[PDB]
Amino acid sequence: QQAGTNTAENHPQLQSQQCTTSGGCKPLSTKVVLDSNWRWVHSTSGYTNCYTGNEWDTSLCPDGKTCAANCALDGADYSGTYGITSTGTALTLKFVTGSNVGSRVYLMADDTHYQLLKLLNQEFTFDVDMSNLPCGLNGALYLSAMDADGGMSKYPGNKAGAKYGTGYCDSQCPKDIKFINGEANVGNWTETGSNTGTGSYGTCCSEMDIWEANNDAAAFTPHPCTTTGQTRCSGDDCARNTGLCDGDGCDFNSFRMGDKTFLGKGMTVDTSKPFTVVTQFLTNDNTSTGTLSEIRRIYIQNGKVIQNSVANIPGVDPVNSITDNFCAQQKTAFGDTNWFAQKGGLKQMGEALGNGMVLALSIWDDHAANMLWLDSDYPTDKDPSAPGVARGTCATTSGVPSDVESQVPNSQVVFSNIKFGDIGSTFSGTS
Ligand SMILES: OC[C@H]1O[C@@H](O[C@H]2[C@H](O)[C@@H](O)[C@H](O)O[C@@H]2CO)[C@H](O)[C@@H](O)[C@@H]1O
Ligand SMILES: *[C@@H]1O[C@H](CO)[C@@H](O)[C@H](O)[C@H]1NC(C)=O
Repeated sequence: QQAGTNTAENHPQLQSQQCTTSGGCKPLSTKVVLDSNWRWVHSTSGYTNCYTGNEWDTSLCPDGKTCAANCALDGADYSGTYGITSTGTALTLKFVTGSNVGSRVYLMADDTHYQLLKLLNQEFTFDVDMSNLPCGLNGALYLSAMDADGGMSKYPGNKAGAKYGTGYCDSQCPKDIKFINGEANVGNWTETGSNTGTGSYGTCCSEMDIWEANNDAAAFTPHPCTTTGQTRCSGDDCARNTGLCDGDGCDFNSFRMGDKTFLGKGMTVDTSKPFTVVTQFLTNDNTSTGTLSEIRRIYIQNGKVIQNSVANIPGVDPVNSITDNFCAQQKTAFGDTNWFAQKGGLKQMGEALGNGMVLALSIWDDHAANMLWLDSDYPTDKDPSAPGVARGTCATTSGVPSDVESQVPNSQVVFSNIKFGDIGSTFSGTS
């Protein structure tokens, strides 16, 4: 896609801190950028849309390469159109704004490069307020193995780059992405909703889901893929789980793992109020060249340090971190296949972390599964009593997008105090 000039692109500031054991924390003047899927796409010579609603203009966009040459991404009114605002250290993402639903932004080092995070033997910390984020919604903070320039160097057809939020990929190999590899994804375009559709290609890469949550339930989940970096897929390579990527991941949700009173309204981690979330990525030898061996989670609320809940499921060791062993045991007890290990488990996840990943923040509803996999019983054809089926207390009729968009459109999530660096250095303790 080309870079449009009808609307200036001014990225909101979102400061983060980089931390070391000896030096403490130092601020970075990072920014955020709206993902390309949400932007206005129009002819490079004017104001005519290349895409409107859920369909492309066949005149401007007869094939992918022609479309990418004729069509430009333009600047965005972050607050006005998309309900995205920043204080400079806290990002608020609103659910419905006019006819817009949800958003996704990326953390930027400067105006043309995403911030590349290398988190092996490191930790990531942030604060979250989910008081106004109910059943059926997801406020997510995650890492994807995207290129720092949004694909510009690899794909001549992409002249927009990270400045316009290009180059998404994730472990679900999504085919709903409009531009992939510098070409419009217009082949066999099929409508899937009022403003969405899918094309013949998907875009896949490894993903680390640090936080997917609402005030009823939370999960953190590595998704390794057999490839390295963003890759366009077609046909069976895009199929979920059986293709290049593990779409299911190895998840840790405290309610699913048998502690129904750990996290939620008025619980140990009280989701009615703000709290801090720490995630540490440990290697077998405590160096940044080692193999990823455990992912640990700590919470802090009202100054109390809260260790992660322990698994309480028959056949699963009572542990509170993600390791390859836990993943194998959980996949058995719950009756799911271990696609995670097939793609290479934590070691393959670590190689992606090592190579650097991009941070995404987003608010969304789920057309396919109604977020029931996060906060309800899932899958809907399994006994609500079997281990691994119940993931929260929300009703099985909740999360219908048409419903939540009418019922709770002013829902929002606030992410703040983003910090990363040496293990044990983004937070402290005392007696
Ligand atoms: O696609 C919805 C959701 O799936 C999540 O995986 C589920 C999987 O679908 C289900 O078969 C299994 O029982 O549980 C896992 C974990 O919830 C996946 O982790 C999500 O990213 C995805 O959005
Ligand atoms: C790595 O650090 C952990 C602290 O989490 C410690 O238990 C362990 O002994 C260290 N291992 C090595 C090889 O130093």
